[PDB]
Amino acid sequence: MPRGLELLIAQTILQGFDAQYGRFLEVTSGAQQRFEQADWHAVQQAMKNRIHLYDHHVGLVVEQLRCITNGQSTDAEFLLRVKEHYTRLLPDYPRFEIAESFFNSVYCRLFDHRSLTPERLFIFSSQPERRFRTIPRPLAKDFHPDHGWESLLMRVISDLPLRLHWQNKSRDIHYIIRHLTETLGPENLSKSHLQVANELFYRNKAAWLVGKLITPSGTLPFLLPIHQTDDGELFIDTCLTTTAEASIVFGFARSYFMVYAPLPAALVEWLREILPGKTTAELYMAIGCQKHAKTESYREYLVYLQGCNEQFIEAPGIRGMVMLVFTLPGFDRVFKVIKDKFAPQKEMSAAHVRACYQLVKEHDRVGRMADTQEFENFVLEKRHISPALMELLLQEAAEKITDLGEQIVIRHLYIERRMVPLNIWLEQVEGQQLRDAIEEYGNAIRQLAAANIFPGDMLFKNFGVTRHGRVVFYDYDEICYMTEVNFRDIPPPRPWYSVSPGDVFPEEFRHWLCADPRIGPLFEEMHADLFRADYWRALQNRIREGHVEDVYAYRRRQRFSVRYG
Amino acid sequence: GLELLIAQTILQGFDAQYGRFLEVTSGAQQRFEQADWHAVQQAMKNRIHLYDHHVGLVVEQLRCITDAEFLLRVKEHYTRLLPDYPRFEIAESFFNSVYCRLFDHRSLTPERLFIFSSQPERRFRTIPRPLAKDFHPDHGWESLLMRVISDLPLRLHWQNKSRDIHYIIRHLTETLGPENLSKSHLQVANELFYRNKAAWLVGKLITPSGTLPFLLPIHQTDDGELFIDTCLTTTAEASIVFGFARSYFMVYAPLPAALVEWLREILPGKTTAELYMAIGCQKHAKTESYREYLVYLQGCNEQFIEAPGIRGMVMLVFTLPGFDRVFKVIKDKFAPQKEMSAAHVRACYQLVKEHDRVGRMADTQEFENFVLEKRHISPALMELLLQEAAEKITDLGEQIVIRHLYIERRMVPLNIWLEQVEGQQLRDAIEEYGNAIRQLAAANIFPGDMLFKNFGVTRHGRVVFYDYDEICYMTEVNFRDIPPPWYSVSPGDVFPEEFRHWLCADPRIGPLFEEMHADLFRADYWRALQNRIREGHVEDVYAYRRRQRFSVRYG
Ligand SMILES: Nc1ncnc2c1ncn2[C@@H]1O[C@H](COP(=O)(O)OP(=O)(O)O)[C@@H](O)[C@H]1O
Ligand SMILES: Nc1ncnc2c1ncn2[C@@H]1O[C@H](COP(=O)(O)OP(=O)(O)O)[C@@H](O)[C@H]1O
Ligand SMILES: Nc1ncnc2c1ncn2[C@@H]1O[C@H](COP(=O)(O)O)[C@@H](O)[C@H]1O
Ligand SMILES: Nc1ncnc2c1ncn2[C@@H]1O[C@H](COP(=O)(O)O)[C@@H](O)[C@H]1O
Ligand SMILES: [Mn+2]
Ligand SMILES: [Mn+2]
Ligand SMILES: [Mn+2]
Ligand SMILES: [Mn+2]
Repeated sequence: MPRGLELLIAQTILQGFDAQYGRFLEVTSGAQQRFEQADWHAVQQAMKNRIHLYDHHVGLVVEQLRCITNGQSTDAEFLLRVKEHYTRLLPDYPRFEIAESFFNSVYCRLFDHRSLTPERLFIFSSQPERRFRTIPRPLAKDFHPDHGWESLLMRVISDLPLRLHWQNKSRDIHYIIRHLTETLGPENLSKSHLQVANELFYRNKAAWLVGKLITPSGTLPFLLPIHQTDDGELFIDTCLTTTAEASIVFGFARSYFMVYAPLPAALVEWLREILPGKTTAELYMAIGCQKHAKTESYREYLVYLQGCNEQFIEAPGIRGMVMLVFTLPGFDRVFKVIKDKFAPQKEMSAAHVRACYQLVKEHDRVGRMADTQEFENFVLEKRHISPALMELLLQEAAEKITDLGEQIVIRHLYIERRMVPLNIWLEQVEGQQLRDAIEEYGNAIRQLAAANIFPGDMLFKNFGVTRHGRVVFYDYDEICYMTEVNFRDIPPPRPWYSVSPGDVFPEEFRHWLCADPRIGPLFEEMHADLFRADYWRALQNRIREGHVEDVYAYRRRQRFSVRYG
Repeated sequence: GLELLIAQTILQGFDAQYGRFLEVTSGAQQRFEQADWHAVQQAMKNRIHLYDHHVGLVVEQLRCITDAEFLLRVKEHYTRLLPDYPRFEIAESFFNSVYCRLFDHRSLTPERLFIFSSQPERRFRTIPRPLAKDFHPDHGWESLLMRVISDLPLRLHWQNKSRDIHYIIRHLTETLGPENLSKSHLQVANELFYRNKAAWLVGKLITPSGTLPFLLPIHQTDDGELFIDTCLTTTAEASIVFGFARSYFMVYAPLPAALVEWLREILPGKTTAELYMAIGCQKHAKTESYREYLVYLQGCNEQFIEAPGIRGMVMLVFTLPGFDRVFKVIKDKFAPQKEMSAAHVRACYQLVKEHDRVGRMADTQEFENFVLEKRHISPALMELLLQEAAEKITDLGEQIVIRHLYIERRMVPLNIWLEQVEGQQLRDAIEEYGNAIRQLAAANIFPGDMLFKNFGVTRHGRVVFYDYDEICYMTEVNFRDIPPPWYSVSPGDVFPEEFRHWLCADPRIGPLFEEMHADLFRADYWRALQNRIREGHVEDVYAYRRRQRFSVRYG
């Protein structure tokens, strides 16, 4: 059959996705054991492995199509008929939204991400928003405080599958009660109850219980991060009940969660209540469905673009000397394209830059580096581009632009969450907002360093400030691993004094970072360590000794050991 | 008064320089014992840079101390400091380097600096401290080798001393026959030669018929026990271990010239410069190599010519017909295809110079203002020089000056070799070509433009990469599968399937490649290598045929 081939391909693609998501779940399933045996280097390798799964299976499916069709995998009318058959397979399939993403990826491979039209692939979903039926398996369990909250929480902690001893179980329970009472007041507390997700959300050294705390006045997040003693005993480090704290825990600058989710769209829907600020793409990316989040983000971009009456402009701030960065005035994302030629001092390849972006992508981002989404042959309407930006694009990125009459195609760019560059933020805020910004800036350095990321060019212009006031690094092309750096004490005179590649003089940092009397004093007060090579070496040594530094996705004040010790 | 102060400042600088050279070298044992392989790598980078640092310091000292006859008197005072001085040959090199910095490598004459040595050669004298120890088999060879192995200073336990000893006995017996073995002994150098993950015992195997190399490479278990991976007793094998395409050895040598002399008996093919460069005296090797060049030039009766093979589109390459080196100068303008800087090219040569060359990349010696006699230059080459390298040439009447060039050991370009060699020799060449790729890939070097014309074949048949300006790190590359039936490219993209067009177009060669190196056309193979690199693993590299490993030829 000519029609058999069309169906064989459609079933091949869908089979690939069946397997891909099955392997995604199998890797994720192993998060508990990795946590239980504190194999923190297995945890990090698992995040890289799971990140690579989708592209692998897309690749396999494409080579299968290549060998099966013997040429027609490039025929477009053929693959438009495959798409019709594939579309008709989706109404019964549970993960249909991601099945469309997987087909999209296969299509884009076949045609080098060219010729993307709404008829040839699922730029938009082919299925209605008719998915709110009662979930085949409950994804959460209700817990009411019929016998009070002490032995409510003592069942919840009891039902956890974790196979380790608790350091002091009821101590932690009382901590949680203190927080809940101080927050709701005893009367309302006894009226409210929990609905907690049945799967734990794992990240690095933490196992997060994620619930909804439903109260008279409304429903709130309920997050308990579970950590491990150096010995191997479990404790709950805190309790977060604000949407703001939850937004940060599920933040774009953190590694994705490892959470066993056979129906991700259902888990995504359930999370909306406690994450009302997140787009659908952001929620999918928070539970690890990164590639589907890409699909959803291009849709979010299209929605915004068509309803905005603004043009693309260069992003405000200090112009990059390797990246060209533009945005839409009201849009929450930036577009970053690598320049054709970098400043004449700078001897590095565009490929190095791309490699640094991939390094960040599969690293523990530790709440301090933004997630990026790489796009190839991104298409823009000429009419949507500021004349200022269009002139810039053709000066600096000409080799990456091709004309298509009323449109252009950018060969390669990254999409990143938009922030306020810190060099602008520090000119905008005073007193306490300014203190908190410098605290966060220095903490950004420290946490990246302890995670074996040396930021390289640490100037304020290379950090961004989020909606919740957090400082996040985004200039990735001078990153190196901490272990690759040679920290030295005496700064060179500023010829005959020997300095070799990889030499860093933290004492030199104070010249840039304390030049402004509004800022220096504050940096000195809180981050003087950052000017001592011995401090950096200490972090370097702990890293070489295999140690992995704890990271708290919330203020240190909120730790039970702190606010109640 | 200054003239003597200057001579003493320079000589003092060298005293410190070589002292710091030994101290970096001193730490090779501990680095090996604790398998700190990235410490090994950085110590090689550090030690390579030591000399230029100390020259820089001395030059800044001389500058702050603020004629032509003047510096002939500085040189005369310096010369008078040398007759007792033990490492005088390198002291002369160090003076030469200080002079060249002060004078931007201009006006180099035999009177103004030590183009040739000021002292009579001293290989006559008895070494003040023995550098090697004799070992006779009075109680047989089983407990001879257990004496040397026990006497080693290495502080680790052995996987199986007695096995490794038996292994070595098999080799010696199979090589000499039980009779010649009995009237034979070892003279083994007292310092181990450290390189990457190996500690080499280096000896002389003295037989009735003559003297032979005796090399035992000492390796480490993944857990940390010592074993001897083999025993090499041919000069050819020794020449390869000390080859121009391998990293220098780290070997404690208080009298480097004495060690060079001792090394001559084994390794009889190497120039003096090559022996100095094999034990890490890279800058002094440059001095000795310009002397070797001058010697050859005066006795040759031929002119400089463009080097045989495919003309380079970024480098211009010439040589002397009977000479063992090529000169490579960066072109003024590159072919319109290649979008790159002279600075990129210089950077890639610098990458290779301080990289573990892993036996697959040639060492280069950079020269500034290299002076040639016009009468020595072929009219063909002279036209090429002025067409392609005009900005780098200045006229000085009867001579020209090349601003910048690299000198490299000369080989037969592989595209020529493959037209010369057949059957088994041809199989061996393609085996080596693919292994050069593989070994470079595992060392995080992506060769870039891997066509045969960019590799050379050595005197001993080994394939060595020499086109450095398209090198990049494996970790910087994005290996991709080709979309079916053109398609274009994002930064770093490489399509290993495309290799087949170029590398298998010839029916004499392609088939042999598929047989032995089909992996190299599969994106999965390269991606696998990429990951092993990122997951921190460092690939073993054996400076000898895999067959010769004891675990293989005896297990
Ligand atoms: N996530 C972001 N949000 C807002 N602005 C950004 C973001 N990333 C980059 N920019 C802006 O683009 C510029 C260049 O970004 P950067 O990644 O630092 O490129 P380069 O390496 O060329 O300096 C910055 O100075 C800043 O103005
Ligand atoms: N070590 C060498 N031995 C012999 N010939 C060489 C050597 N290095 C370069 N060549 C010759 O010079 C040419 C250009 O060398 P290469 O380094 O590849 O320059 P390019 O980068 O311009 O290709 C080669 O095609 C070959 O003929
Ligand atoms: N240039 C592009 N324009 C719009 N969508 C794209 C583009 N490239 C990839 N995508 C979408 O991103 C998702 C993942 O693609 P890929 O990264 O190719 O696996 C799919 O939904 C694709 O259709
Ligand atoms: N252009 C040159 N011609 C001849 N010899 C040189 C040249 N440049 C450097 N040398 C020699 O190379 C050795 C090291 O020099 P340098 O690279 O300047 O440290 C010294 O013996 C120098 O005399
Ligand atoms: Mn920047
Ligand atoms: Mn940058
Ligand atoms: Mn070449
Ligand atoms: Mn080249």
